[PDB]
Amino acid sequence: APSVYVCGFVERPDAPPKDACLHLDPLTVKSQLPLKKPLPLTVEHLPDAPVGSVFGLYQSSAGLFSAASITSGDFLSLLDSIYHDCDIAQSQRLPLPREPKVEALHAWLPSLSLASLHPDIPQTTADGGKLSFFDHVSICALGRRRGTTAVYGTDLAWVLKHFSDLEPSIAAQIENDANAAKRESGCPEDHPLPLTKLIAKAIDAGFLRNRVETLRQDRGVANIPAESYLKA
Amino acid sequence: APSVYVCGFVERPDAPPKDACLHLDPLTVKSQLPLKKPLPLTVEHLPDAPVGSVFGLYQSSAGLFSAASITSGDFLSLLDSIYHDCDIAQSQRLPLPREPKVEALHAWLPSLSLASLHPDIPQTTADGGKLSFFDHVSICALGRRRGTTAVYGTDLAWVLKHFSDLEPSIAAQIENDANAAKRHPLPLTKLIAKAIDAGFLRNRVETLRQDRGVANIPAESYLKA
Amino acid sequence: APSVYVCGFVERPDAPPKDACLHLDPLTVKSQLPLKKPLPLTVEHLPDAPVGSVFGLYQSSAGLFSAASITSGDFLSLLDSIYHDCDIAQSQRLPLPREPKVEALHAWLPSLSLASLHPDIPQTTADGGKLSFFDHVSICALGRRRGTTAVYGTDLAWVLKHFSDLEPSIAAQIENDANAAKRHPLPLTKLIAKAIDAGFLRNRVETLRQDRGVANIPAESYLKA
Amino acid sequence: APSVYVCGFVERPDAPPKDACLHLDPLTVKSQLPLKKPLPLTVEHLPDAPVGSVFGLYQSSAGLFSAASITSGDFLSLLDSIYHDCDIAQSQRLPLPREPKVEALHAWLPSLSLASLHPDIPQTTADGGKLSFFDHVSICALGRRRGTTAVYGTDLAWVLKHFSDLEPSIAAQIENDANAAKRESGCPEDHPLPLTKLIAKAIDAGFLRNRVETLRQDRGVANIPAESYLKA
Repeated sequence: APSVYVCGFVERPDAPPKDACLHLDPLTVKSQLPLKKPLPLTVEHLPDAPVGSVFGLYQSSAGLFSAASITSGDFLSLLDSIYHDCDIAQSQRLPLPREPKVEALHAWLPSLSLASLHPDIPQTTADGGKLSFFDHVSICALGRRRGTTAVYGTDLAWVLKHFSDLEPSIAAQIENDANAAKRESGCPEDHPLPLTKLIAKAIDAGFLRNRVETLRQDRGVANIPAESYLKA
Repeated sequence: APSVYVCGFVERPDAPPKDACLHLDPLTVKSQLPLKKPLPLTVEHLPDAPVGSVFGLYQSSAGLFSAASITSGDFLSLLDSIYHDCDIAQSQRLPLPREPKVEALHAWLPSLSLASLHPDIPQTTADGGKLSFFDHVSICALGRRRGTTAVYGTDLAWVLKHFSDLEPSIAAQIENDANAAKRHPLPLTKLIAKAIDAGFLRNRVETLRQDRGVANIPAESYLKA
Repeated sequence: APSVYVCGFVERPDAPPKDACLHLDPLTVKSQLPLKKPLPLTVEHLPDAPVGSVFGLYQSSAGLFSAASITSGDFLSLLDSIYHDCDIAQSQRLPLPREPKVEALHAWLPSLSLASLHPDIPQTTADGGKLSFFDHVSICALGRRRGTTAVYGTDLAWVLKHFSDLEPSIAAQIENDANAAKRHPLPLTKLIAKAIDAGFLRNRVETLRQDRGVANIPAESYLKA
Repeated sequence: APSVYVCGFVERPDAPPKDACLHLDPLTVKSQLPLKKPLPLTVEHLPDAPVGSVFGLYQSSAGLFSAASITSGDFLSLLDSIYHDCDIAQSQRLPLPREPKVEALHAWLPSLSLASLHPDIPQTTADGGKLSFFDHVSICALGRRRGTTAVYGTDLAWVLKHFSDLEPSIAAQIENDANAAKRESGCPEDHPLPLTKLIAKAIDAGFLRNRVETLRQDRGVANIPAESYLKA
């Protein structure tokens, strides 16, 4: 029962996209405030591809930060299989110990994507701020917002070190929401895993012009160390 | 359930290699000659991913041409599944009549790859040529050779038209080897990994573009690039 | 007319390569496994110079061992001719009972060479190993691998003794595959050319010496070096 | 009916071997004087391997020089076959036009060897000089006397240029003994060619320690140009 940790910024201001839809109203953000209830961690925005859970989102002079964990046994073993059948997972940008499941995560699903729904149609303004509801964070081939590139690890301590622009105050407390959430029960065999839906999602990621060069800028924007397990 | 045809040039002299091992020797070419028995059609070179069979290879003033057919029911239904879940497959570059299985093939495994078995040490420069054994052609993300951009379809007539520079003489006869010939689940995990690798290639889409231009296939085709 | 046995190590871990392609992968090793059908025994790798057949290959704490047999009458009489015209064959390094055909083999084609067919592009690192197909073993002037110095003889019992470090378990069983198995002119011009090439090698004799020392064969053997 | 030319020194004083047998008494030499009758040109001292004829031997401040020609049609075509089946013949030390038959000669039979018989037993002294009879010159893998390395060509003009230590007086006249001998009739199918005997002779040439390094010194000793068709 060993689990991975997914961390990174789902949205950064110093990495603002030209699209205004992506813009998140900091008002709705601080409205959803802390840990009401965790958020579903899915693979490529697939509701049938839940692999873990987001146990907190936080703000920084850098941007919104998301901390989650992958607890899907059948998915954790998939990254295992996938690893020795993927030259891209195996080879490393920079020499580092052989880390199966995580090196696969970095080749398969590099970025983070925060999706929100909107009661849309009835429109709102939480006495200052337009309504939206955080429903899930997904691991993807490339998030829409820049600097969304993640980091995978066995311990937040090490996983959070990569983000030097992360106010120690957040990191200090975030290390606790992890132990706190560790009370979660057990939910194996929840949806095998849409291998077919996942392959399709992997196919879409074959037609991304300048993706590796964009994942480069993302690790730099997140100011993550150039000696990371990332592939770009 | 019917079968799909894969056609295209595995090697085009008009679109050369930058290195030496990716060169073909007319020696081995006229050596392998027409058909011996069918040739295994695999996916990303996976011996356990056989989806059809190559029923002939031919020469042209333009290059080497490969004609194959996909008959694996389990794979034919996979391009089915895959299609309503693949935005790149669903969306067309130009307006053309929707084509599930085919649209998927072009986004998933667009190119062709000709693999040959070679000796450890120079074994038989049969002073008629260098030695190599053609063992299979695979459908992949992007061939290492150029003009490799393949064409998928239901009927060869239409499938073979996409090739201008191809001589009618071969196409006319090739349409017969098909009727003549008419006489491993699929390690999805291994296939995904192969698809992951494709996610880390530089200029793939832009390279697939130059390929359909070099292989002389119209813009009005089902090439996702 | 009888047949001659060729034995020796085609590869010895205790006597390593200076390069990468001359490495063997235990993967392909346990893949090819015992026998499938006999293996063609050729001369200097000439497909048109088949003189016998390899009836088994085995592993040892010391390396890979090859057991073959020569049965070509036209070649058996050639070592006959060749002997009374080859001063190097006639003259022995140490006093031993005259042996025409054999003395010739040791001066003409002393070493063993294991050739394998490899894919054009990485084809099947069967995640159990790298892919290679053993197509034949050839007798040559001086193998590219070390400890390759082979041993020729009339009876395996004696032929297999020359190998100290070889386990009795394999030799005992190998003597049976021989009885079990017991159930192209010869392009002299191409052979001469091959012999000419051997005339232009640096340290051949001195290299063949280190080979019999590394393959653990006695000084009291029929090795011309 | 195109023929090759074999030239070089069969014996040089500046390249004297330690063996005294090899020593040729200059007295018997000038005794055999010029062109009595040509000498048989054989392959590896094989009486059954006649491939041409020696049409003159000459002396120099350098040493005894031998000029011969290969007229064996069935042997001339053998060097042809042999050529494209011999990587050593094909490859060149230094880039030069593709010359089949001759490039094969240089890889197969580099040196020259002058053999003489001796009435031996009755002993003689041609009023100054011990009796010996020149019976043939053979082309071999390596002659016993140093600097015996030959040169093959279609015209003596070019073939003789290689030996700058060759008194023009000799060369000038030697170019004539060639036209003179060109009266010789025709003797095809004289002895197929002991392919078996030739292979054996080729096998012996596999156990020559430091042969390529000795063929080097020979081209230097003969002061032949380093841009020659020779292989060493």
